[PDB]
Amino acid sequence: KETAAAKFERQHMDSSTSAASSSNYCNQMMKSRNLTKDRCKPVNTFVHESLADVQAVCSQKNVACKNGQTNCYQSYSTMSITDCRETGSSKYPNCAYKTTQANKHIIVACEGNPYVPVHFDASV
Ligand SMILES: Nc1ncnc2c1ncn2[C@@H]1O[C@H](COP(=O)(O)O)[C@@H](O)[C@H]1OP(=O)(O)O
Repeated sequence: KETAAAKFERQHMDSSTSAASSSNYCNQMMKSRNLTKDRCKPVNTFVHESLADVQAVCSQKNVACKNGQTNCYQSYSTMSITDCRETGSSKYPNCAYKTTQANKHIIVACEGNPYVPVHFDASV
């Protein structure tokens, strides 16, 4: 019975590397976090900041979500992240990804009580 909050941590939190993602980081992470079990999740971002810092974004700059909902929040500070994008030759169940490190502001959707991140919307 994985909560939405728990799912966000599994899909998007990676506080352990401080940001040193190898060219194979996404290939390994997308697999270890069970994001290529049913299919190849096209794109996914991992955040290498502390959990408290990412949770704090829910009290930061309120912005519109891409889907039009109003519960998205942009971090005031830039954060260490890694973007994973499926390559053009990626073939299930052998999903392949391009790993790209960056330092950008994250935009997350928040829900619940406590009010915590439940979806990763974008980086800017
Ligand atoms: N039930 C939902 N309500 C709102 N946003 C969603 C929901 N499920 C997924 N998302 C988010 O919508 C976008 C597209 O998702 P998908 O690829 O699964 O269709 C992603 O940012 C995803 O965030 P996340 O993957 O963090 O949940």
